[PDB]
Amino acid sequence: KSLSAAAQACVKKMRDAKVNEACIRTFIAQHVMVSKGETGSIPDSAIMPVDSLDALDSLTIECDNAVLQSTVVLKLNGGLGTGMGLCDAKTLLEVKDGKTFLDFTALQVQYLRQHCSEHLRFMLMDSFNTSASTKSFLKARYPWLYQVFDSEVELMQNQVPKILQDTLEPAAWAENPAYEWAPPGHGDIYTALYGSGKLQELVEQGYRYMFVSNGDNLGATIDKRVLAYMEKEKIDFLMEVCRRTESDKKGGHLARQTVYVKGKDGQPDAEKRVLDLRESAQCPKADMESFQDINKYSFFNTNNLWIRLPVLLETMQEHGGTLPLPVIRNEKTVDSSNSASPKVYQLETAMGAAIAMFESASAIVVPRSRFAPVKTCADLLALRSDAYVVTDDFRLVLDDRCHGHPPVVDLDSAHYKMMNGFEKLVQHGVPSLVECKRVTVKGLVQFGAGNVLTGTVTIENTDSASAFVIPDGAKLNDTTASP
Ligand SMILES: O=c1ccn([C@@H]2O[C@H](COP(=O)(O)OP(=O)(O)O[C@H]3O[C@H](CO)[C@@H](O)[C@H](O)[C@H]3O)[C@@H](O)[C@H]2O)c(=O)[nH]1
Repeated sequence: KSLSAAAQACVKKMRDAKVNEACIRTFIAQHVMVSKGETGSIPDSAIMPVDSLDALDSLTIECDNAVLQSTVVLKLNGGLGTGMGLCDAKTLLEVKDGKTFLDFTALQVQYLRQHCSEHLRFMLMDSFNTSASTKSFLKARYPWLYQVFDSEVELMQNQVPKILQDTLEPAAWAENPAYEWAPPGHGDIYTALYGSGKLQELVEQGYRYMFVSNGDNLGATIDKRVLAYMEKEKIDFLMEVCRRTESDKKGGHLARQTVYVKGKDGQPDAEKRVLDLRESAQCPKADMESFQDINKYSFFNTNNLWIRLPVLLETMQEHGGTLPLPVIRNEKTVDSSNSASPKVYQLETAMGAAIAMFESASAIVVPRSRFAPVKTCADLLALRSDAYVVTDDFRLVLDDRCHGHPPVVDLDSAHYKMMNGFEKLVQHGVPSLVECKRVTVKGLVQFGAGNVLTGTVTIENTDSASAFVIPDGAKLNDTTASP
């Protein structure tokens, strides 16, 4: 079929590698779009703010046991935390008390089975980058998961060809041909579910809902109220959003994309509010100050998502066996560390974007207990610290003393972006942050043993040659400390 010579080269390459067809049909529609100049840009001009949503904390109704039992849980596990200097799955980092993201995830599942739903179904979406390590970490530590890993747990995401910028042909990189390929973002979950046959298998088995969340978000868990809300309101797709803080910078905001709908009368013309997501990579830099404005776009996507599985299966079947999420065209070199390697486009989607694919879509505001993201080492420090606690059901959430506000941790990006620098900052121990509204570390620093930070603290070293090492036991309150 289609159509340009570049596109055909992509189809051939993909088929030769036995990539499944649903992934092929999806990639190619994106390629067609990109070849017409689509970048995935969503300018401010194209959207508006959303201002009223229901709040989860206002809801009280719980779903029945059959509804809960129809619910599958899936965790995202396919990216690497490269910004924090990681070359393997982020879920493998230790978060609290000598346990990793993966450990807590498994414990949350174990707890649900014991207490809540005996046969609860759990899935991990792995990529080629993360699959072997996840599988090995599991074999050792959660054998009940490892049995059934290949068979039931893992959803393997697609690989799609990186395409050359100049031609839109598939990239050649003879030094490492695997670098000619990448997982096409978390938006790929739908394609992978469908293409694998797993989606149909789940519907056949009688599962009706899927709850999906980021691997780095240990807050996120099944909530019976959400399920009940969905049933009562007949929602096919639901996005959990948090009221946006200062700290929410790596992510997406909820938006409204403007339409008036025809009720078998042309007279009027009330218009449905069609919700959408704008990712950071979708915002033209010119409009970036707007994107950053936490008043204007005050609802931030958690990536806690609810999907009514039959509706999804059907939507896809009828859209040619695909879900037509807006492509995001990233620019990279084929090898990330070689700046001179061929320039590419990497085509990706975001799973949140599916809010636009359903007539019955919405969003609900949720508390921070459901959202403890780790995108940065500063996030990691807070989570590691006493600000965060482990619940009976193995979630990590803020200590009650915090009152739902995470401590604002601002760490000098020069020194604490990479995992190594961060480990250095805390070589002598993680400070108490539970009482700290904001901590700012500027320049090169180390915490001492047993430090306690309260109120608003700035630790500043402008010397930059020697580490300001905080003395053991120091209590810092509403102060600037300096050498
Ligand atoms: O190809 C991919 C890319 C990512 N991931 C995983 O998806 C999760 C989220 O990815 P990450 O890079 O951490 O977050 P973003 O894609 O920037 O942002 C997501 O998470 C934010 C909340 O933390 C939301 O605001 C954004 O809208 C949502 O897209 C993590 O578990 C990743 O490992 C995959 O499985 N496959």
